[PDB]
Amino acid sequence: SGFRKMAFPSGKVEGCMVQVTCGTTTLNGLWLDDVVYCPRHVICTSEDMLNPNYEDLLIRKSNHNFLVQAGNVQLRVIGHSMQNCVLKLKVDTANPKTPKYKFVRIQPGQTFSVLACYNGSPSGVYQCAMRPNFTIKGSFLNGSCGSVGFNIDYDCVSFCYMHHMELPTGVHAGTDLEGNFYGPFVDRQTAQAAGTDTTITVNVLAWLYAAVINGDRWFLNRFTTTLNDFNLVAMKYNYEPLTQDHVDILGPLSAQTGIAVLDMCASLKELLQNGMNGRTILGSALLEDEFTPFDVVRQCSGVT
Amino acid sequence: SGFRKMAFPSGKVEGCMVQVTCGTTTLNGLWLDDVVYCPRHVICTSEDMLNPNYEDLLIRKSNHNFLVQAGNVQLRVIGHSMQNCVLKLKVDTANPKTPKYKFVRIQPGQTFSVLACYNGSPSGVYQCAMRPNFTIKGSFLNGSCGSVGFNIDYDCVSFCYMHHMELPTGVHAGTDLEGNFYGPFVDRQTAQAAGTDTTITVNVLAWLYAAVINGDRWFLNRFTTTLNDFNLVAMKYNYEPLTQDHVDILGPLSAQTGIAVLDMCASLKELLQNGMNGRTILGSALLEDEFTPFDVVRQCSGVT
Ligand SMILES: *C(=N)c1ncccn1
Ligand SMILES: *C(=N)c1ncccn1
Repeated sequence: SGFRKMAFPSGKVEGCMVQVTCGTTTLNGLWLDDVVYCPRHVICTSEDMLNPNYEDLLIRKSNHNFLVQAGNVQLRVIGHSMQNCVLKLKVDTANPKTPKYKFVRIQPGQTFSVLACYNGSPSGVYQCAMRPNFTIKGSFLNGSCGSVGFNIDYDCVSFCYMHHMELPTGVHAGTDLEGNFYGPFVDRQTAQAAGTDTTITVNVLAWLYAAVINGDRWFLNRFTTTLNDFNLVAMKYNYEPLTQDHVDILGPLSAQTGIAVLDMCASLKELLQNGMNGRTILGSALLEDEFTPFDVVRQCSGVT
Repeated sequence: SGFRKMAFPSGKVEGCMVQVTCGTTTLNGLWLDDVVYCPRHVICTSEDMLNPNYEDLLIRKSNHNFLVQAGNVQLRVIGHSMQNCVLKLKVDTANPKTPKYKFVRIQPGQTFSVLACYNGSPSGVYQCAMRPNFTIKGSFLNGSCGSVGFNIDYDCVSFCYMHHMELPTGVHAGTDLEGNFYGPFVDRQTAQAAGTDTTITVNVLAWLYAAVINGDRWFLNRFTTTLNDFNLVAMKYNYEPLTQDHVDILGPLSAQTGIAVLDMCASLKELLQNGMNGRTILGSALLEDEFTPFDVVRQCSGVT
């Protein structure tokens, strides 16, 4: 028993982190096979970031200008190319620690683990979610760009995020491993404001099921609701609309606990309207939305 | 910017996890050099756990009864011994992935990362703290015994915890790597109730400094207090007493933010008396106590 904000074991990803330097800028790269992936803003000076023309800046760069170091040994760069907002540095050596991997573009509400790195070295691992406004709330200092987000399915790492920037509000923006930003963000130092950070309703419901499984049951009420009634309340509280797809995804948790999804919605509806009254659920005084229904099943069953 | 409950990168520890089976019981072991460490209750049937005599049960066990598997390859057990509540299984092969390591016994209030494992395989990593009542609030299912807690200092892993049991209240108890339980707990299936789970005051203060560094400043007030006045309030709210040692440890955070430790105590005093009023600090609606002052400095500086 017990329910924690758990990250995937990071070992498989640690074996892929390298340092990339271009001029005076050092950030992280991801070395998979004979390619090193990193944010293209590694070629920019802090000044260039104001209005960069990446194609033009890249013309002034040669393979020998990209310094790639894996541990304390230098990798030889034999090619370079830009794919959207990432640079792909072809090296002459395949990473011997390359795990089975995929590049996936996640949807909002999906969670992933981040291996925060500096100078190609791992500093920590934590669990995040792609917010509905396509930002993430991470922990990233200067030098952390190129740190990656991922999920693991037994032995295959699905990379879903690469860190590129912090908005003026302290929230984070980045790309998938094809270099496409999540959301409308651009790799430029300009006014970029995030939209409404709504709550991921299906994740809150999953976490309420995790609470019931783990013995925290005070919030269970005698009520039920409908998808339409619940959604009127969800709109009022800046919660994402709940769809029949979300109800179907919660089916296994509903089956395990014997609590119908709409009854759990009615419990959540009362928590939104009445508040927590100074009580906690799974050691939290707010409704947690960074556990997907899959994460709740995974953690409650001990998937390795 | 951003502040997350961050665990250490788990790779160095993943390379040490093995599966240990005795009879019908399978749990995890930690393989360092040519020794595999595991909870001694691996020799018990669920029935034996009611009132086990470990020395007597161990007489009926031979080296060949302890099945140790690292990945999918079997290790040969050439010796076994009991040290307090852990078994040390001498194997004929040194773990080639043994990192630099130490065995440390932590004090309450100290944090560590847990690599939850099942069948010798890592499932997830999360951050914990040794509670003042010597329990931990983990996420452990059946089969997770032998999972370990650790801290990393650059390349040296300091192992501080090995999971042994869950109390009837869903909280966890375990030992250091010398087999000595934290707190008064015993490896027996009997009535073991935990004491008061007080709040780790010095960690809350560290987290308030982390909040100021990261821009969450609404709780800063115009007041100050004394150690004695603050402690009267701390006692009332089941917070641990703050000592001059804790004030000294918070010195670097006080210096960085320009907020005197006693002024931060006065802010915390008002938060305890007035509550949060529906507001949050670092995305939390409660006062977080599982970040030490060292963790706040580490995360705010990007130690790798
Ligand atoms: C990412 N490494 C980064 N560091 C400093 C400024 C901007 N981005
Ligand atoms: C630890 N692995 C454990 N599993 C089942 C019951 C008790 N302890």
